[PDB]
Amino acid sequence: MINGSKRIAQPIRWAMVGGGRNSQIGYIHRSAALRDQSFALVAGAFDIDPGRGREFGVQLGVDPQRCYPDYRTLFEQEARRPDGIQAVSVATPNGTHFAITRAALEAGLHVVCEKPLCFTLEEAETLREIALANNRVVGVTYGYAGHQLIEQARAMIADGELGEIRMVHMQFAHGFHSAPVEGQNEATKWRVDPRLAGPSYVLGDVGTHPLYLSEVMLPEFRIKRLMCSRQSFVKSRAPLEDNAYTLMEYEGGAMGLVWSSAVNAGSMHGQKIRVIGSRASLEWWDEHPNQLAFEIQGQPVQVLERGMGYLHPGALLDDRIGAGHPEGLFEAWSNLYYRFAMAMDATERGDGALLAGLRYPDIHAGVEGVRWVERCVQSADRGGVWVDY
Amino acid sequence: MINGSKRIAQPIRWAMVGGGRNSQIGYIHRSAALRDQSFALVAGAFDIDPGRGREFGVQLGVDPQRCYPDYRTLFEQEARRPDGIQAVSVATPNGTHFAITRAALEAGLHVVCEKPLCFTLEEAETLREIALANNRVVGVTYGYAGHQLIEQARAMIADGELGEIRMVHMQFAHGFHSAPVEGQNEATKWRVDPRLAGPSYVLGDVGTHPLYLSEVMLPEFRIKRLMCSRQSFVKSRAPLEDNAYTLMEYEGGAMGLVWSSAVNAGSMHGQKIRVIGSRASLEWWDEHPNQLAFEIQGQPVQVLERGMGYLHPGALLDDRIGAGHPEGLFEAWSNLYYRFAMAMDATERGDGALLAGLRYPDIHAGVEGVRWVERCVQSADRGGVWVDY
Amino acid sequence: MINGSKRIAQPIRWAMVGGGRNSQIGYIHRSAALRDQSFALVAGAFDIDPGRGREFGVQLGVDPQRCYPDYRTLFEQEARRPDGIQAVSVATPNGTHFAITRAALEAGLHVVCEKPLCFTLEEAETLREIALANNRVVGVTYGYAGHQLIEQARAMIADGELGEIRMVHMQFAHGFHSAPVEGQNEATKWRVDPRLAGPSYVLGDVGTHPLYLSEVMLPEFRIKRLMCSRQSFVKSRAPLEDNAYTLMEYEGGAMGLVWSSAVNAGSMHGQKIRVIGSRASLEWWDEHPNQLAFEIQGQPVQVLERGMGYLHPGALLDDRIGAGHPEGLFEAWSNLYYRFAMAMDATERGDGALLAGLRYPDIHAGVEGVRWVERCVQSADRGGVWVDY
Amino acid sequence: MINGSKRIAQPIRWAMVGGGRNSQIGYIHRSAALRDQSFALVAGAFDIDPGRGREFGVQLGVDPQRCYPDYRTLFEQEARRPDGIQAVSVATPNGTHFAITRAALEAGLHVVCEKPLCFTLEEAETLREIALANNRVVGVTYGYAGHQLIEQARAMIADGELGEIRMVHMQFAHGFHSAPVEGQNEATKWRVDPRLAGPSYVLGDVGTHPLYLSEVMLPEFRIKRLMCSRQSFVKSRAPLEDNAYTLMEYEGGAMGLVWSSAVNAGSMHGQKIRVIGSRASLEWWDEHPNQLAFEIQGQPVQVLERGMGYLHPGALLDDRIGAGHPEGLFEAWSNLYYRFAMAMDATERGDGALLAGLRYPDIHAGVEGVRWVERCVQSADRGGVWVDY
Ligand SMILES: NC(=O)c1ccc[n+]([C@@H]2O[C@H](COP(=O)([O-])OP(=O)(O)OC[C@H]3O[C@@H](n4cnc5c(N)ncnc54)[C@H](O)[C@@H]3O)[C@@H](O)[C@H]2O)c1
Ligand SMILES: NC(=O)c1ccc[n+]([C@@H]2O[C@H](COP(=O)([O-])OP(=O)(O)OC[C@H]3O[C@@H](n4cnc5c(N)ncnc54)[C@H](O)[C@@H]3O)[C@@H](O)[C@H]2O)c1
Ligand SMILES: NC(=O)c1ccc[n+]([C@@H]2O[C@H](COP(=O)([O-])OP(=O)(O)OC[C@H]3O[C@@H](n4cnc5c(N)ncnc54)[C@H](O)[C@@H]3O)[C@@H](O)[C@H]2O)c1
Ligand SMILES: NC(=O)c1ccc[n+]([C@@H]2O[C@H](COP(=O)([O-])OP(=O)(O)OC[C@H]3O[C@@H](n4cnc5c(N)ncnc54)[C@H](O)[C@@H]3O)[C@@H](O)[C@H]2O)c1
Repeated sequence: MINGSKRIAQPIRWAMVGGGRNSQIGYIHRSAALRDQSFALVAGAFDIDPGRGREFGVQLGVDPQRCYPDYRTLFEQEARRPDGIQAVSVATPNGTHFAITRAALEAGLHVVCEKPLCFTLEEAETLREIALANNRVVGVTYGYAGHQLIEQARAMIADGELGEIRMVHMQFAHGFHSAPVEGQNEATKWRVDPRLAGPSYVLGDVGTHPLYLSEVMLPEFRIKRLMCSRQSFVKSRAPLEDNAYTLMEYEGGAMGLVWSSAVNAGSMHGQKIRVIGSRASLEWWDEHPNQLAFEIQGQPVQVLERGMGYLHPGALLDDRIGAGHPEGLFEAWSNLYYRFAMAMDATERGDGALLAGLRYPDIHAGVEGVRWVERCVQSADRGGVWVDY
Repeated sequence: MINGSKRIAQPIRWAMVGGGRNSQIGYIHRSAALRDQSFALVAGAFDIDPGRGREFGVQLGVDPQRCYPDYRTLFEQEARRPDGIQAVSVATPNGTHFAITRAALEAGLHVVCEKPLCFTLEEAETLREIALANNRVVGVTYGYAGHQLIEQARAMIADGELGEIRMVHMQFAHGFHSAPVEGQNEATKWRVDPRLAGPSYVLGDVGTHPLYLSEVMLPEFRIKRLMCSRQSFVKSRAPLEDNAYTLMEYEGGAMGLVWSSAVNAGSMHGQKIRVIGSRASLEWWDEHPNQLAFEIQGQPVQVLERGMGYLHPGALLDDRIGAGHPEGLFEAWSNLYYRFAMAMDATERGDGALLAGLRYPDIHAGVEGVRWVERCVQSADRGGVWVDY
Repeated sequence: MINGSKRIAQPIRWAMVGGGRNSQIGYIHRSAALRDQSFALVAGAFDIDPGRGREFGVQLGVDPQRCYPDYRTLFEQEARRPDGIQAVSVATPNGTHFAITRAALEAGLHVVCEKPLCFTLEEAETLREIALANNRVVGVTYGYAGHQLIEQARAMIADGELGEIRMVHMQFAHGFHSAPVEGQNEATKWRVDPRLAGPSYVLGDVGTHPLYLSEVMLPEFRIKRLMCSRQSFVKSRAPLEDNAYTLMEYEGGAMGLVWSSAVNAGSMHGQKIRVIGSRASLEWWDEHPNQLAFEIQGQPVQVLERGMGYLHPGALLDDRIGAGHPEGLFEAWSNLYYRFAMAMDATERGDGALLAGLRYPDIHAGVEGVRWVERCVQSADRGGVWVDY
Repeated sequence: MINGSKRIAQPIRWAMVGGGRNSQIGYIHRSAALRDQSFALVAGAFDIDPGRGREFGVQLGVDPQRCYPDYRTLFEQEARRPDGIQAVSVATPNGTHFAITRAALEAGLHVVCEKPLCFTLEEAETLREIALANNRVVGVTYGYAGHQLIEQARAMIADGELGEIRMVHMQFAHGFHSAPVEGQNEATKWRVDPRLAGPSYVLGDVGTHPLYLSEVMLPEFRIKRLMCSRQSFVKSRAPLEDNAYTLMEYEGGAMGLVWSSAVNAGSMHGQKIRVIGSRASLEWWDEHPNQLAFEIQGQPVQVLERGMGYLHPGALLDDRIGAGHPEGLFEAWSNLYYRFAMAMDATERGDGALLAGLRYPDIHAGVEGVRWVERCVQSADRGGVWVDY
C-alpha cells in the first residue's frame, strides 16, 4: 500500500520543457511527478510562445525568473544556482526529444522523455550511450505499464500459469482521427507531419504502448522477424499511416500481432493485450485497467481485481486505496514517477542494491520502441514483406 | 414474424448422409430442417457403421428399410419410389463431400452440403458446373448467416451508415484444441488428417465462417491480394494449422484481417466480425448473436437488439419471438433451412421471381470458401508472402 | 446430449386452445412440442375468431375438420375418435385458463397450461384436486426453468458451494410498457383489464418467472412473510400494477426481493436472479442464458458456461450442441416439453420410477405462482404491510 | 479541462485529524487536497497513538512540532501562529466527528468532515447551526459525487431527457464482510461497535453514498415516507445491520429503493444508481465511473463516455485528460477538494457570487445523510413499517 510517506529524503528539483497551457500531456506529468513528495516543480521552458510559457509557469506557482524561454537557457541558468534543477521532463513534440534529451544529459541532468525517444535507431543508440556515460536515469512515459495488473500478468507468465507462450495479440485502435481533425487540432496536426513527427504516425504514437506492455510481461522474448502493412485512410497523411498491421515471429516460434489505428471509428481507446499460452490466456484493456481476464482452457474464465490478496506481492505494492475503488491512469503514471525519483536519488547516493531492484520504463525501453517503429516502416515501405529484426 | 405456417405446399422429402448417433452436427441439421414443415426425414445413410446407422435411423422414426448402408444405395433405391427423397443433407467428414454431392446432383437431387464443399478449387468449380447443369439448389451450412442482425449489418452498410468501408476484422478463435484432444476425440482426430480433412485445419474449419459473414455484409467487395502465416502449435498436426493470420487487400484499398484459431486457450468460441467505416463501425459476436454494436465516431456507442422496430425490415422477417427473448444458433440454422426448402420447391415449380429474391449461402458461397482456403495455404506454404487472389 | 432420438414410443396426440395466427406465445409452444417427436399437432381451437382459427390450423397442417370453434367441441369431438388427442396446451388469455384446464382434466386429458393457472388460490386448489383425482399431468410454461444452468445453480446450492443462503434477489423489469401501448396492442390491452387478466398485471405476468427459478434453486425454502408495494405509473392501468417491490422473509432468516416491472424504460427484458450465500453468490440473466456468474468472496469471479465438463451432470443432459454455440429460449422450452411428454407417457404406462425422477414445472408450481400473486395483492391493497404467507 | 493552474492565490493552510499511517482513508484525503495547489499540509493530529502520529507526520513532510497529540492542542497551538491552519479534514472514526467538527468550527476553522457528520439528527442540526453562525464551509466526502458523469446525469434529468421520473434504484452492496473479518481488521471492528460507529453499520457506511448521488441528480425530490428492513447475517454484529432494504415514496409518486450490504459475497463494490423515467433510464456503476448508460425506451441503448463533446458543459469542466484515458476515484475526490478550497477562499474574500455558483457536498448534505439513517433505523426497529420522513 502507498500512504504518501516520502520514499527519498527531499523531492527531486524538477523542470518541464513543453507541457504548457494548451498541451494534452503536460498535466499528467505534473500530477504524477508532484504526488507523494517525489518531485518539486521549480523551473520550466513550458511553451514555444515564451510569454505564454511564463504566464502559465506563474499559474503553476513557478518563480517567473525560472520560467525560461528555451531548454538551453533553462539548463545553463539553473546550473548557476545551488538550488538548480536535478531532473527535467521533456513533453515537447517528437522532433525536439533528441536535442533536448541530449543537452539535458550532457548538462548532468536526469531525464523523463516523452515517447518516442527520437525518430531514428542511430539517434536512439547515441542518446543511450550519452545517458550511460553521464550516469543519468532516463525514464520513458510508457504510462500504462504503471498499472498494478501488468506486474500481476508478468508474475503469472514467469510462474508458468499460462503454460508455454504461443501468441501475443496487441492493439491500440481508437477512432478519434477517422476524420481529418488535423484541420482544427494542433496536437493531431504535428503528428501527421514527418518533419515534426518523424517516419510514422500510429506505429510510434499508439502501437509502441501495448508493445512495451508485452516487453514487461515477456522480458526474455526476442522478435526474430516482422512484417508491417500500413495505410493512410485519410489520404492527406501519406506517407504517415493512420492504420497498421504488424505480424511478428518471436525466437522459439511464438507469434505476435499489433493492430495500430487512429481510424477505428467508434473506439474510445481500444488498447488491449492478450497473451495466449498452451494452458491459459490473460487479457488486459486500458479502459478498464483494474481487471485482468485469466482464462484457463477447460475451466471457468476468471477476472483478477486490483488490490485482492490472491495477487502476486509485486502487484499489491502500489495500491493507494482498497480493492473495488477504481484507480486510473493517473495512479499508473504516479507509480512510474515515484520509481523515476527513487532511481535518480539512488544514482546520486550510489545505492546500487536499490537501483538493481527498481523496474521502470528506461532508456533501453525507449531504444526498443524506436527500433520496432523503424523496422515496421522498413517492411511497410517494401510492400509489407518479412524483415530480420 | 414466423408463426410456423407452411411456406411450401408439402415438406421436401429428405435424407441425411452422415449426422449419425455420435456426430457433432447431425442434430442441428434435423432440428432446423424438420422445423415449420420445411423437410420430412424419410430416409438416410446415417453412419459409416451401417448397423449403428439403422439403429439410429429407427430412433429418428425412419423406416428401417429406408436406412441404407451408403449414399449410392440411398440415391438408387429412393429413385425407384414415387415417395423417394427430393433432397439430401451431407454431414459426413470433409473428404467425402465432393463424391456424395456430385452423385446426389447427377441423381437429380437438391443438396445441403456441410462446409467445406471440397478440398480443391478445381473440384469446387466441377461441383458448381454439375449443380447448374442439373438445375439443383446446393445450400451450404454457413449457419451463423441465419442470425437476423447479419441482414441488419448488410442493410446498414448498403445505406452508407458506416461511411466508406476501410477495414473488415474477422476472427474465429476458440481454445478447445489447445491440448492434443485428437487422442480421445474422433471429430478432432479426422480434422487434423490431411487425407480426410484436406489442405488446412482452422482456415477451413472456422476461418471461413466470419469470411462468409463479411461476404453477406459486403457483397460487392473483391479480394485483390492476401497473405497467410499459419502455425501448428500442437506440432503433431503439421502441416495442418491450428492458428492462422490472413491479411487481405480489397479492390478500392480497404483491408481485411482473419484470425483463425483452435488454440486460443480459454476462448469458448470467439467468432467476431467488426466492419470499420470512415463514419462508424459495427461489430457482431456469435456467442451473443441477438446484439449488434453500432459505434458512430464522436457519438455514444449503441447496441442494436434483435426484434426491435428501428431495425431494417429484412432483419425483422425471421423473428420467432418478441425482442428481449434470446434466440440462438438453432434459429439461425432454421432461417437458412426454410430458405433452402423454398428455393428447392421454387426450382421444381419454375417460380423464377421467388428464386431471384431468396438470399442464402449457396453453391457460389461454397466455391469462394474453398478458393480462400486454397489461396491462404498457397501463401502460407511460400512463407506468408502476398499472392494474387 | 440430445440427438433427436425418440424418448417415448409415439408422439403424444396433441391440440392447442389459443396460440392462433396473431398470438405472441402460440409459436414457441408448437416449436418446443413438435421438436424431437414429443407431440404431434392433430387438432386445435386456435382462435376466438373460429374462421381465422381454421384458416391458421390448415396452414399449420391440421385437418380442417379437426380445427374446432371452441375447447368444449374440441374435447367432445376428439373423444369420439380412436386417434383423438391425449393432451392439450392452453395458450388463451388468463381469464379462460381455469375453465379450459378444468374441462380438459375432467375429459381425461393431460394439460400444459400457460401461466398463470388462474386468478385465485381457491380456483388453483380446485384445479390441483381435479388434476390429481383424474391422474393427469399439468405442465406450466415457466419456460426459463428449461435452461441447463438453472439445474447447475440448483446443484451448486444443494452441494453447499454458496455456504448458508442469506438473500435471493429477483427481477423481471422490462420497459416495453413505459408508454400506454394498450391503445394499439391487443396482447397488452387484455393484460391491464382485471376482468380478463385478474388481480395483478406485472406480479403475475413477469414477477412469477424469477420466483419460480428461486423455487427450482432453493426447493426446501419456505416464505414466512412478505410485503408488496405496487404502483400504476401509467395511471389508466389502476388498480393493476406496472411496477412492484416484493420483500420476503424465508423460514430460517434469509431475505427475498422481487422487482416486477413493465416500465423499466430501456430494459429489453432484465430477468435476473442472484442467490447470495455466506461463501459465494451466483447470478443468472435470461438475455444471456448460457452463462452463470459464480462469485466466491475473496476469489476471482468466475463465469460458468453451458456445455462444459466442469458442470454438474444434470446440467449437461439437455445440451443439443457443443459449448460455445449459443442455445436460446426455444431450447429451454423444448427441454420442458420433452419432459411433459415423458411424464404423460409414463402416467399412461404406470411407470412410477420414471415419473418420480422427472423434474418439471407442474400443477404444484402453478398453485404457488397464484398463491404468491394473491398474497402480494393482499399486502399492496393494505398499503404494503407484512402479511403471513 | 484542468491543467493544474491555481484556482486560489495560495493553498489553504491545512491539517488532518486522523488519517494516520495505518488508516484506510487518510491517503485519498491528502492525494486530493494537495493536488493542484488547493491545500498545504502544515500540521496534524494524525493518530490515537501520538508517537506514531508524529513519526508518520514527519514522513508526510510535516514539522514534528506541528504534529500535535490531539485536535484540541492542534487548534489551540495553531491559533497562536500567523501561519496557523485555516482548515482541517476530520478522518477519525465516526464517534469523534461531532466533537472534533464542533471544536474546529468554534475555533473559526473550515472543515472537511468524513461521512457521517455524526450519530443523531439532533447533533447534525446543532453542528449545522454552529457552522452557519461561524460562517464556515463544511465539506463532506461523498467522494463519488466528484465523477463528471454524475453532473451529466443531473443535467440530462433537469432537461427532461428521461421524461417524468418514476423510480430511483440505488445499491452499495459489496461482499468484503461476508465473514466476521472484525476479528483481524481494526477498520471493520470499530464499524460494528454502536459505541464507536453509532446506530447503524451498512446504512450509514455505504447506503448514504448512492443516496447522496440521487440528491445531486434529483435536487428537488423530497422523500415523503420510507420503510427499512435490516439484518445482521453475521449475528455478532446485532443490533448493527450488514444488509438492509430501504423502500421510499417521494412526493409526486416516484419510488426509491436502496440496497445496503457488506455481505453480497463476490461483489467488489457494487455501487450503482439507476434513474428510471417515463421516456428513458440512466445507470451509473462506481467500478466503471467513466461510462453512463442512457437507455431511451424503443431505441438502441447508449453509453455516454467521460470527456466527449456531446456531454453537458458542466460535465466537461473537470476533465484532467482526454476521453478514453480512464480517470478514477482520486480524480472524483480531487474535484470535490478544489471546490472545497475555492469555497473556503471565497468565504474569506466575501466573494458571494462565486460561493453561490459552487456545488459540492456540504453541511446540508451531511445533515440529510444522518436524517436518512436515523429514519431507516426507526422503521427497522419497529419491524420494517412505513414512517413519515
Ligand atoms: N501516453 C503517453 O505517454 C503520451 C500521450 C500523449 C502525448 N505523448 C507525447 O508527449 C509529447 C507531447 O505531446 P502532446 O500531445 O502533449 O503535444 P501538444 O502539441 O499538445 O503539446 C506541445 C507542448 O509543448 C510546447 N512546446 C513546443 N515546442 C516547444 C519547445 N521547443 N520548447 C518548449 N515548449 C515547446 C507547446 O507550446 C505545448 O505546450 C509528444 O512526444 C507525444 O508523443 C505521450
Ligand atoms: N457450423 C457448421 O456448419 C459446422 C460445424 C461442425 C461441423 N461441420 C461440418 O460437418 C461435417 C461433419 O462434422 P462433424 O463434426 O459432425 O463430424 P463427426 O465425425 O462428429 O460426424 C461424422 C458422422 O458421419 C458419419 N459418417 C462418416 N462417414 C460416413 C459415410 N461415408 N457415409 C455415411 N455416414 C458417414 C459418422 O458415422 C458420423 O455419424 C464436416 O464437414 C464438418 O466440417 C459444420
Ligand atoms: N413465458 C411465458 O410462459 C409466457 C409469455 C407470454 C405469454 N404467456 C401466457 O400465454 C397466454 C396467452 O398470451 P399471449 O401473449 O400469447 O396472448 P395473445 O393475446 O397474444 O394471444 C391470445 C390467443 O388466444 C386466442 N384466443 C382467445 N380467446 C380464445 C378462446 N376462448 N378460445 C380459443 N382461442 C382463443 C386468440 O385468438 C389468440 O390467438 C397468457 O396466459 C399469457 O400470460 C406466457
Ligand atoms: N468514501 C468515503 O468517504 C469513506 C471511505 C472510508 C472511510 N470513510 C470514513 O472515514 C473515517 C475513518 O475511516 P477509516 O476507514 O479510514 O478508519 P481507520 O480505522 O482505518 O482509521 C482511523 C484513523 O484515525 C486515527 N485516530 C483514531 N482516533 C483518533 C483521534 N481521537 N485523534 C486522532 N486520530 C485518531 C487512527 O489512529 C487511524 O489513523 C470514518 O468516519 C469512515 O466512515 C469514508
